[PDB]
Amino acid sequence: TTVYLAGDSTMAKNGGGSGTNGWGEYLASYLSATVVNDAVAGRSARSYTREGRFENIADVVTAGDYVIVEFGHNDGGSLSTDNGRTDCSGTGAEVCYSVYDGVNETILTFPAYLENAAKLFTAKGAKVILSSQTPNNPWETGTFVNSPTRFVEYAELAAEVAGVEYVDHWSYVDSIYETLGNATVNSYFPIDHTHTSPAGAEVVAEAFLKAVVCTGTSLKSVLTTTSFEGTCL
Ligand SMILES: *[C@@H]1O[C@H](CO)[C@@H](O[C@@H]2O[C@H](CO)[C@@H](O[C@@H]3O[C@H](CO[C@H]4O[C@H](CO[C@H]5O[C@H](CO)[C@@H](O)[C@H](O)[C@@H]5O)[C@@H](O)[C@H](O[C@H]5O[C@H](CO)[C@@H](O)[C@H](O)[C@@H]5O)[C@@H]4O)[C@@H](O)[C@H](O)[C@@H]3O)[C@H](O)[C@H]2NC(C)=O)[C@H](O)[C@H]1NC(C)=O
Ligand SMILES: *[C@@H]1O[C@H](CO)[C@@H](O)[C@H](O)[C@H]1NC(C)=O
Repeated sequence: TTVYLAGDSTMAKNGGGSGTNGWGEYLASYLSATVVNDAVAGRSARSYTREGRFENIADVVTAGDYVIVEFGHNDGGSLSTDNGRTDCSGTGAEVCYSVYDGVNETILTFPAYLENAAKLFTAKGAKVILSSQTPNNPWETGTFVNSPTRFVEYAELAAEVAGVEYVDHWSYVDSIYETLGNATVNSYFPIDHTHTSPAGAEVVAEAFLKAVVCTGTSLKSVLTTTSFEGTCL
């Protein structure tokens, strides 16, 4: 069995650079399956699609493999100054057009990109898990702020529409960050409020697996242990 990971610098090998790392690098130790980390820094649901990276997973995924998809950090902003990452606003079948990189691009909503990827994989027999984005440092200001982005609820919506599994990685990470406290969580964010140090990436991976165990996600079948701190939500 293979587990394919799709996401951004919060998941990817080498993180956002400068000594940071992504949570996907800490998962294989806890799974009896092979992990393929196809996350890449800087990507959004839009740009991951445009670059053919969902298609590349589709080519190689087979029945019974898992695909975990987690976007949101790079999906906001303004199409008026199109950075190639921002999705069209909305939750459904809305379309936006913008010239980017020499093309008048057709741009979908965040849920539509995820639903489309999910359909591709599901029709081949893969088990798709959509996961909400991780939080930026919720202790940046010295007290704890739980401020989910719109992309958290959008991932849940996309899973419901596509008929696949949802894991609320956001909430499980923010729950453990609240309990770890100001000093420790700030130490996970060495250069900015997004990219985690190796210790933080490990915590973030553990929180994904806590969510899986607590929610009963299908991936539980390949987990090697359930010994993770925190509580079920
Ligand atoms: C929540 O946890 C926080 C993190 O643990 C904790 O904040 C830390 O508190 C300790 C104790 O007071 C401070 O340690 C003291 O630091 C001063 C020197 O401080 C100044 O220099 C540091 C280092 O600057 C260099 O490195 C950083 C990081 O790479 C660069 O950004 C920077 O450009 C330099 O190269 C700097 O981090 C400090 O900055 C904080 O403070 C200034 C205002 O004073 C803010 O403007 C800034 O946003 C930031 O908050 C500061 O410029 C040293 O003289 C002492 O001996 C002692 O070592 C840590 O500085 C402080 N760290 C941070 C990240 O804040 C919070 O207190 C805690 N919050 C709550 C409400 O409890
Ligand atoms: C981009 O394509 C759309 C769809 O055909 C069109 O409405 C829009 O005018 C095009 N944009 C540019 C700036 O011409």
